[PDB]
Amino acid sequence: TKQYKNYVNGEWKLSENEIKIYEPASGAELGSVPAMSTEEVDYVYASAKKAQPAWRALSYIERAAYLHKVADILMRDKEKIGAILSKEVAKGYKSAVSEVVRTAEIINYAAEEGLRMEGEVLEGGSFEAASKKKIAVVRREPVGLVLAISPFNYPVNLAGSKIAPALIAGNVIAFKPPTQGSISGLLLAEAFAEAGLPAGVFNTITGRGSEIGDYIVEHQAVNFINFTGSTGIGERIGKMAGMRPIMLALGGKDSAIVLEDADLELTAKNIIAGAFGYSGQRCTAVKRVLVMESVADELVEKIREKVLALTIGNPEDDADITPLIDTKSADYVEGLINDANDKGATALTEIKREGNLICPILFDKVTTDMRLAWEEPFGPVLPIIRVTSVEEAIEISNKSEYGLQASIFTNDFPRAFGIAEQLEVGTVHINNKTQRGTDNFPFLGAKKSGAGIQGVKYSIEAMTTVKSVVFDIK
Amino acid sequence: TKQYKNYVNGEWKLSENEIKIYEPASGAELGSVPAMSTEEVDYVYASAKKAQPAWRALSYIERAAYLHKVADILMRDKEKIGAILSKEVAKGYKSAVSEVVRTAEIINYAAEEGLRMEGEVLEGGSFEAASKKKIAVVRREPVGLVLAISPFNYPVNLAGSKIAPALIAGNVIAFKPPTQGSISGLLLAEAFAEAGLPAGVFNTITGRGSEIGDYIVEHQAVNFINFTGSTGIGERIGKMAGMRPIMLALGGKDSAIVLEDADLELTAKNIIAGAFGYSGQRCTAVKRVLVMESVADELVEKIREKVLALTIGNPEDDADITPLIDTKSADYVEGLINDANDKGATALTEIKREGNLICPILFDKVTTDMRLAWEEPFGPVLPIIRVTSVEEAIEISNKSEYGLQASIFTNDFPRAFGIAEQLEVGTVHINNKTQRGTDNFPFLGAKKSGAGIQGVKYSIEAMTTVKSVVFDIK
Amino acid sequence: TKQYKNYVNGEWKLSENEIKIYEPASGAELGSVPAMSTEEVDYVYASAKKAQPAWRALSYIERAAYLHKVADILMRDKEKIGAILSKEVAKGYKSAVSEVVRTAEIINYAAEEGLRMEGEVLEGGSFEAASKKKIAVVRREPVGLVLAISPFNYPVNLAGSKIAPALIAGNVIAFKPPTQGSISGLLLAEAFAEAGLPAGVFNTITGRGSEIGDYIVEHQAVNFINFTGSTGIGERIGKMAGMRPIMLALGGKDSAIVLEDADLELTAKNIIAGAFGYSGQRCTAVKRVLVMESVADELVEKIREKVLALTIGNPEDDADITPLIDTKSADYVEGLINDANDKGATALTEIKREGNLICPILFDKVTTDMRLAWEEPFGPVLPIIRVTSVEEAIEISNKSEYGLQASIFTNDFPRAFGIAEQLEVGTVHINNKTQRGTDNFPFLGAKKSGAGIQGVKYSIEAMTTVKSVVFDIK
Amino acid sequence: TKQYKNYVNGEWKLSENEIKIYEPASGAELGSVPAMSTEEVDYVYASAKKAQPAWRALSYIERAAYLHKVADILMRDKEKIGAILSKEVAKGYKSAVSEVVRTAEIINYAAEEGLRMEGEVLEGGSFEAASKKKIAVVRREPVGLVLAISPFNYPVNLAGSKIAPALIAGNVIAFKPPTQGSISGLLLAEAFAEAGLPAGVFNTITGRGSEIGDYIVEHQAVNFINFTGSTGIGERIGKMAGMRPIMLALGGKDSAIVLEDADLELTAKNIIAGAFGYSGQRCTAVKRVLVMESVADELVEKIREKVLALTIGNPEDDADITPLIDTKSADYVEGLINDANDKGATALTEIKREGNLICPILFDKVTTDMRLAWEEPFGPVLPIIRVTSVEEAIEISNKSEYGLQASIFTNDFPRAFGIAEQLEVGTVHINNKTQRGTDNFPFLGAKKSGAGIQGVKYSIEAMTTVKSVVFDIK
Ligand SMILES: NC(=O)c1ccc[n+]([C@@H]2O[C@H](COP(=O)([O-])OP(=O)(O)OC[C@H]3O[C@@H](n4cnc5c(N)ncnc54)[C@H](OP(=O)(O)O)[C@@H]3O)[C@@H](O)[C@H]2O)c1
Ligand SMILES: NC(=O)c1ccc[n+]([C@@H]2O[C@H](COP(=O)([O-])OP(=O)(O)OC[C@H]3O[C@@H](n4cnc5c(N)ncnc54)[C@H](OP(=O)(O)O)[C@@H]3O)[C@@H](O)[C@H]2O)c1
Ligand SMILES: NC(=O)c1ccc[n+]([C@@H]2O[C@H](COP(=O)([O-])OP(=O)(O)OC[C@H]3O[C@@H](n4cnc5c(N)ncnc54)[C@H](OP(=O)(O)O)[C@@H]3O)[C@@H](O)[C@H]2O)c1
Repeated sequence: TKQYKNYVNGEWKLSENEIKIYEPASGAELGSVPAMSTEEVDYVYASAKKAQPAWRALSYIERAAYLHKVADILMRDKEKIGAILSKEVAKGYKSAVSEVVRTAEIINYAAEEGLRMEGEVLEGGSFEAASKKKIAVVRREPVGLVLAISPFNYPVNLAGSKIAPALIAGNVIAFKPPTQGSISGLLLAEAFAEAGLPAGVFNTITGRGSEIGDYIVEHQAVNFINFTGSTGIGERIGKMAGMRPIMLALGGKDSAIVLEDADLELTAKNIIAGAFGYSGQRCTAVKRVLVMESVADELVEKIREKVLALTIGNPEDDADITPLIDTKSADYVEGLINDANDKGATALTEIKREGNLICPILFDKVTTDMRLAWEEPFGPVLPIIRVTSVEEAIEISNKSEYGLQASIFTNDFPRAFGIAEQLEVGTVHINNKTQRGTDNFPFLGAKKSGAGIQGVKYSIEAMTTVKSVVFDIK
Repeated sequence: TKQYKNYVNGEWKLSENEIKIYEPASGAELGSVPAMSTEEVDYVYASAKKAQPAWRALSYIERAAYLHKVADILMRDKEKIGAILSKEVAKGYKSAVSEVVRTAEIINYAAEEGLRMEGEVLEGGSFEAASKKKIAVVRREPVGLVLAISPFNYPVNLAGSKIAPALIAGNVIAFKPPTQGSISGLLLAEAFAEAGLPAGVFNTITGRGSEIGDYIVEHQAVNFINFTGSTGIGERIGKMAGMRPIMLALGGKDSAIVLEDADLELTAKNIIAGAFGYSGQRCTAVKRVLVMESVADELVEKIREKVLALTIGNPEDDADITPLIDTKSADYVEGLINDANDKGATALTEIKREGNLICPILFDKVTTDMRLAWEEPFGPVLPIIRVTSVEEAIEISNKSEYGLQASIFTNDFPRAFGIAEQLEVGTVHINNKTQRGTDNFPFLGAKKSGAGIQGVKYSIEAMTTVKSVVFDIK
Repeated sequence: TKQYKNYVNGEWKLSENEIKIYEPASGAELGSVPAMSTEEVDYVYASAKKAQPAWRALSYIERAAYLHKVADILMRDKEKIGAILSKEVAKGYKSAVSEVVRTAEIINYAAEEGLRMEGEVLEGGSFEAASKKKIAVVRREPVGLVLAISPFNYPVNLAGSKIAPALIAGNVIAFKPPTQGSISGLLLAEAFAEAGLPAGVFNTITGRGSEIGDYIVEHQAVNFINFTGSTGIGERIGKMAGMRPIMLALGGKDSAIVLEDADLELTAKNIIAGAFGYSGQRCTAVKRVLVMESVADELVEKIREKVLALTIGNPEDDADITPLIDTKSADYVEGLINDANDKGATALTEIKREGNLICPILFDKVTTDMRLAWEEPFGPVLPIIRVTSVEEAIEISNKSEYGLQASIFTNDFPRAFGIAEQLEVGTVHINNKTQRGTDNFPFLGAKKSGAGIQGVKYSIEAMTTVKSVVFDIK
Repeated sequence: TKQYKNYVNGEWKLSENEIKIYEPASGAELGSVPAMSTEEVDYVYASAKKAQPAWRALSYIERAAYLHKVADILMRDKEKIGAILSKEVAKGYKSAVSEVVRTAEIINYAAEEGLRMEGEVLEGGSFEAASKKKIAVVRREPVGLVLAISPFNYPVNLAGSKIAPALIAGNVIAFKPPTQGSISGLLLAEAFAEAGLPAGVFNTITGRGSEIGDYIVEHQAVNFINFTGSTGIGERIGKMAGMRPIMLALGGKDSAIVLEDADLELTAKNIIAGAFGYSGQRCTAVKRVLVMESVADELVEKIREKVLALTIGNPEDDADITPLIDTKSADYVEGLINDANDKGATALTEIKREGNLICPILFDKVTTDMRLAWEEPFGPVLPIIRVTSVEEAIEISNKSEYGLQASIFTNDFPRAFGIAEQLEVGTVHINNKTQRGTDNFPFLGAKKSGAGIQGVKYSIEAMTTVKSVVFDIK
């Protein structure tokens, strides 16, 4: 078996036990990753903690130089990395190479954003006359050791987005990728190893989350937990963090609200791209259409037609719709599909599953009584919900426990802004599908979708604290 | 004669000579103000300069308290002050009490904005590794003595908007109101006298600009010149400032661009209010309408009708259209009117002048060959210029030497934003008339409309410099 | 008994049950406060949640006006409130009126800071060329309902510091004061009632934390938990918060690091004031002195002498040392004293307790083996720990689980700055005692001393999130 | 003769007439640069104005890529460029290569600082209730065409420091190097040509300032003048700019204030390095020592001794002291030396001139009556002025018409900060010589030393304006 190793204190280490990884589309063995023991996790953390002071003592520009080197290596190796990633998570080849390119971009951008971090000088005389000579010189400091946890759908990009902002600020890292995506995670580690960051500054941890997951999070060496994944795990992490800071990006059931004055063709095009990209396996995917009754029939017909042009098949063929991550997930999606259909929603597409490959399906006239109106599928199934007012759309949208992003399609901008203000989400996109992008923009979820604000500069701010030095001028 | 005095080094001083001021509407004598000599100007400046160190030595909170007190005195005396102001500049009574209230508002806002001025800490390590222990502690400092010069149309407001931002930062002020408005100016000075700011911190200068103007500006005591007035004087101030910092708020020929999808009734209403407020004697007034041909006839008709609803008459009666500030001004407006008429423009309203009271006029079919298409009238005359494309509208708009603000009336917001990027102006108002409005918002002009950025925090920033203290941490 | 009521949805409500409050110094009964039931807590939250949308819909300026009005009432009532406060928490009368004045100040500052909150515009083109016309318009929004919990040592100030930053931003409040201080907290509520903030916008909750404590925190209506108090409770709150945002201000064991070149008289004076203020019942008190051996004897002598000049007695008599909050507390302190003494520490002052009034004690030759070297007493006892190097002082300082603040006394500033960087605390005061002081300055603790950054603007930032609206310019 | 060409609208152009350039140290011909006609200047400007809209239309990221490319070429050719720069301005070889490296750094830093420029969203509701739904979306825009003028002492570095901040923001450039330094300036142009910036975006102008100088500055195509040079020329530019924005970095006579508690060795080392670097031809050089009488003799001795260790000779030999830029300059410097000597100052070094190579001279006991007390020499001559108090030092320091920077040598930092606040300079360095670096730090002069703030981000802000888009949310 092709045995991958964790990167720990500047060395590559195998564990006594291993986890075999297979390609979700083909079933072919891809290799194995170590199933670390708690003692091995202890050594990672002790290694990072010992390296943190010297890493922090370096100048910002030196830390940036290291990150830029990592990003360069990723650019050079985008085809190598994308080829494996594509197979590991059944993501289209081109899309996987793209994920790597975006990872380098984020890493470069963080290096440069974090190198310009500035402090502030506050005046005691702003608050009290007797303190007019007292000033506070406030500078950012790292929180310490960051634990970064990435999800299967972007095992590399959503690791980089946490890692680089943490590192530029002087924090050290322990990176835990998802098990299905742990090889891609270790391929990312290679870049950090080749770049030559000092030993202990960047480290990886592998093993089943269901077995070492609580241990890595509960560990007292961890000063900050930065996680992307399911709402269920994220809730547990919230509790295990206790009073430690956290960044959580979790599930979504993003609504796309369509008013009577919408450009229906632009709406359908965006809805299709956002709903079906990566077979619906995105947190920010359009996951429910709240369309005013009067334009529904026309919009639905455009969606239906565009759904039929989606290619279906294998990762290597760059199909729009690839097989889902695993059996469990495809099973859960099919149950949601059956529930909708059994309850009487109107399927505009054929219901078909072959292995873990579910064919894209559109359900019209979905009601609040159907599971599919609420649950995040993470499969290529889209419900259309007909509404009779914008007030109803807002109510249905906000009734969700999720609040990541929303899309509003209309030609009435000032009104779209007024509706945005009422939507319990992080980001509202006007006349475009929802998306995390562009990476400098804030990325956050309301309610059960998240805690903390991401996007580059916000991640850096999240993973630093402040040191105030106060003195009197003579 | 009721003889007003200047506030100088905490005392009220008369001069050897005086200028009699008369009410523009009734011709009635209002009072007289001193006609200062160059030596008296010298004394104002030497007093201010002497007081500056101790005024800067106060805490921000102490300066803010003085400022809030001034604002409170203004609120208490709004009727007293607005009554005289109304008579001094032929401004509607209610509008004049309104100018005083806005002055108190700007003053209070500036006090609280300026008290929260923060500095920054920069890292040597952001730029070079060898300087990682070097930091720069950067704090704002006043420029010193500010010369504030207000125009006739807002003698009190456009004085407070310069003074309060100047003073909160620790600068000292020498305020020169316009001659026609100097009494109002001196009434404002009373508020500062009663608030009890230390002697020399705030002072006034009176005399004819055409005689002491160059002297007060060229004086080497002055560290900053903040002026609102004609483009003509503004240009001379630019040259006489030499390398000293300046704030110039000059004229405008604000265009109101009307697209085919505009809401015509809203457009007309905003156009009427913006073009005719204070008989068009505002820098930010809507001064030319660039309207798409297809909707022109309809929009023209609406404006015509609303023009007839405008009241005409005296200040005490709160008429919309009051007599112009002076003969010269009315004579200049009549010249533009005749040039447009004699060139073929269609006057939809009756051309009539009685004394200095000119009746509101709407001119249609104004071409680029007419003076009125370009020159700022400072009178109740509106030109309508029909275009056949947005591109044409943009070209014409930008062909002006002025560039204060523009209005865009459309229901296509993203396009409005795209257009706003191309307009050579400081502020673009979408579906609203142009306006200095909301004093916290930036206020600036491109090309011949200004230098520097106003609006509260921007004024504060303009009238402060920075003092950087660099040292190495051990 | 005088039976106080809670302010709930615009009404003053009593509960079935009540808790009787007694003066700690005299034992006299002060009155009673309600002991709310879980259903009454539910009513408070349901009322707040209902009032929130309309409170948010107001303009910043309107919410600020409400806040200023509250602070005005507090200034008017400072003696009435300080009188009771003094009795309820055995705080010197002048100190008590002072806390109320500081509260009004914090409230006004927050109103004015919060009203000026600004959003940002981010460019897609900063990150990717293809997104050059995409922009993000990011504005702050409230989190919703904030649960504010104040401690006994500043029941009113540490309530206002949470309340106003919360309300200015558009959040609603549920304030729970400490039981011993609940009357004072309810007196604060009177001001909010008189100010006339809409019903449900501001509400109080009373009851023993040990009984409704978890219930109020765990309630799903609460969107943010802002707490000051013990580290033990803070930890539990962190766990009960799950993934909801929190602000925790907990214990401290602030060290005062004295170098050989220190100004011993200045040092001694600051050490006395910080250590003994309010009988050592402040989170930020100087709690351990880490003095270089060579200057120890001289410094210790100066402290010893100054301790003897402290007044001991009742609240009404503005004594420096008042009786401790309760018996339990004084018993805890006495156990620390006995442990130090039994272990070999040299008490330079007499050990004496009468009721709950403990006389100020100076322990010299304290070792790391003594409980007093580590545990926060919250009583008038100061240990002196002699070190032989700055490095040692840094080690011992950082060895603590607390990290609120630190003092450094030296004439070598650049070195003091270098030491500050290494100290695991929020704020380092150079040549001054530690202090939350100047409320505009950031206030935070590292390690077990806290979570989140307080200080006005920081609290506002903490209790708001962002809403990003993204669109493409055409 | 090696004929250099100007880079204009993407082409390399010769002029009818040329200027021959000779090496200041050897007298050897170096090459010739064009002597442009007013018409050729007109073509540069028309070219840039035409290229501007399309350069602005690019994304920030694309403009940054071009700049980064330019920086890359400069690094690649640092020896080639430094070799000629060294010869052209008689700057030591390594120092010349060092100037090129610093230019690449500044270009890269500006590229990345500029790409992250963000806008602001202001709320009408902060100022007035009625305007609660109105917001201002404020974004930076370029000013248009920037005229950049560099000085002989850093013909390349002080070109790049103006050019890159201008270009990243979307401005176009016309670069006029100094005549003595025009070759190096054209070498810099080569890197912009090789980077492939579109035609007209970056252009050069060569000719004698005394002949086309006023022309290039008065030209109405120029939207901003960014100049580093003599105070004499800078004053004329101030006037010629009229109301157009400017950045002026002029002369300095930086004082190094030495207190009784100074570390005399560190003080002498810094004084020697700052005063004699590049033979005193630096705006930020230490130009006058204001030393407390009691430590004077000891400091003076240290300086005297360190002055003798300075190498004197040719550029190619990397001598500390090289020949001055020209005869006129060395003649001027000699006159200042003679005045000081004739007036009775104590020369601690021999007075010696061979060609234009003046040996480093230290004059003690300099009195306010000597020209050398006040005039900026731009030669290797240093006056020591003895004082009896810090107040006297401050008075003598501020009595100068220059106020670029100051140095304070002391072991009492809080006092140094109090002294800094009083010094009329832009930057005060504590226990270090004055210097423009690090380049992210602000760089500005008070009084006759400058107008505007430089240092990377400040340069970017100076050369951009704001476009405000106001609208009402529905
Ligand atoms: N388009 C037009 O024909 C027209 C006509 C009238 C007004 N306006 C407009 O009026 C607004 C300001 O009006 P304004 O007539 O009060 O402007 P202004 O005559 O330029 O004067 C504004 C201020 O500058 C002072 N001043 C005059 N000469 C000066 C000098 N040499 N040096 C220093 N200060 C000097 C004035 O004092 P004195 O009052 O003592 O002169 C007054 O306080 C601008 O928008 C301008 O467009 C335009
Ligand atoms: N060094 C010590 O051992 C010691 C002793 C006391 C205080 N302190 C310090 O003083 C500060 C805290 O003062 P404090 O004694 O007032 O502390 P505290 O008991 O933790 O309580 C602070 C606030 O939290 C409330 N609370 C108590 N239990 C709660 C629960 N389960 N859930 C939610 N809220 C709950 C309290 O209400 P109730 O009043 O109803 O309980 C009070 O309002 C910190 O420095 C701590 O270090 C230290
Ligand atoms: N006080 C003194 O007597 C003295 C003497 C030497 C140096 N300095 C110091 O020298 C530094 C500047 O060096 P520098 O000698 O290169 O200064 P400078 O002669 O003022 O020239 C700086 C730049 O200005 C250009 N220039 C000259 N006349 C101009 C005009 N009318 N309009 C526009 N641009 C014009 C120059 O081109 P050309 O090269 O073709 O003219 C040059 O690139 C400052 O620190 C200054 O204080 C002072």
